[PDB]
Amino acid sequence: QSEPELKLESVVIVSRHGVRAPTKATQLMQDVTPDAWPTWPVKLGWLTPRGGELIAYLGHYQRQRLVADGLLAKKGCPQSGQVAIIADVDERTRKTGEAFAAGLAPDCAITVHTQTDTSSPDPLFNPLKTGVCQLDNANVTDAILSRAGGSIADFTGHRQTAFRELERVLNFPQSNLCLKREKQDESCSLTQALPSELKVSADNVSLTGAVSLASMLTEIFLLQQAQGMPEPGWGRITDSHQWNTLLSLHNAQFYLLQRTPEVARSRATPLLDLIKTALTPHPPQKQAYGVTLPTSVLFIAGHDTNLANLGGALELNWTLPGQPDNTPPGGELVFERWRRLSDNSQWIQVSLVFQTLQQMRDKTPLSLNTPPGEVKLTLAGCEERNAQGMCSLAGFTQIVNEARIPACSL
Ligand SMILES: [Hg+2]
Ligand SMILES: [Hg+2]
Ligand SMILES: [Hg+2]
Ligand SMILES: [Hg+2]
Ligand SMILES: [Hg+2]
Repeated sequence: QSEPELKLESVVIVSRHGVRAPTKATQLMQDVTPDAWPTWPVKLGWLTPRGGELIAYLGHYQRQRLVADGLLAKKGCPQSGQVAIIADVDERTRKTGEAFAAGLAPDCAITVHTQTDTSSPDPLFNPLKTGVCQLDNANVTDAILSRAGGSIADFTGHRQTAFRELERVLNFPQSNLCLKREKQDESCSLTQALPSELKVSADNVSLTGAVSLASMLTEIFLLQQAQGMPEPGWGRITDSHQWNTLLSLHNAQFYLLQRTPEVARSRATPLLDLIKTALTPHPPQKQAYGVTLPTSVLFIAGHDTNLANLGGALELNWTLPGQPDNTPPGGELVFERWRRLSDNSQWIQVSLVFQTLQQMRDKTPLSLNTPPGEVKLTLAGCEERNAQGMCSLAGFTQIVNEARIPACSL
């Protein structure tokens, strides 16, 4: 046989919460569709049992995968301080932490660590909102518009095919918003009825109108699907190409508001710092959250905004075959440090682990034989690499230090 030349030494998983009920149910939503939105089992913005199971599946799998890689024992509960789990203060992220622990080491008491004050935002998951740092308005306004080809109108103008597909699913033409149209001289259109304006403040960036509404509407259609509801979008979404076209509006909003470096770098700094420290070898010690780092496996329950920010900041671009959502619920940005046995040099690998939309629809159990999707990522800013295509620890450390915004560190 041929022995392993690389040995997995540390794992850091930044995961998006699991499938949850549509965070909202506004009046605008019922005005763009004559149909009735299907009710969910849990409260809005809360993780659903199905969501928790799906996450637990990923956990079962990572346990198997890490065992095969020898970082985790095949049996029993991992050693005290071998696996750490951190979660944003939200209900949905906290439960994603539990769901993942339960699947990684069932019956084992792995606590999920969060900010002590759960009624207040955790700066780790967004240093802007809690005033840790601010965005430079003018620079951010030009960066975002620049990414939009100069104007939001042109941006949307290039995605009308998708907007029309959405309108088709909503039967928007016979909607209240369209029917009570004050300018029924022109044809009905989401982008026209709801003009999208770019709003930039010190702690926040938003895109009103159809851009943000479609992002939310299309995602919900995805959530219904992943939740196994009878007929997502009222049985009007019948093929893969329609799923991709719809969710593209969702990815578009994030490409602009969450991946733009001028937003991503500041919003991703706290996590970059944590990830780097966790991936770098040094003397273990109770640190932020009462956790001990380094260790072996660190799992962080966050949001789609976080993975998108990290992608933007680290210049990591990906498309997930079989999954129309760029950063889907359960999706995991995985960082791994491998040590080359030859000279004991340190290396790091980044990938995106996700469940295809179908794997969520049929709630298919994962394991080495039936794995979730996976896309090995390349750091576009990394020069020093190994035969495996990974970035050196020094390269990655450099990429992190140059991308982070000192002013936004915790
Ligand atoms: Hg804790
Ligand atoms: Hg540490
Ligand atoms: Hg660590
Ligand atoms: Hg770790
Ligand atoms: Hg999403």
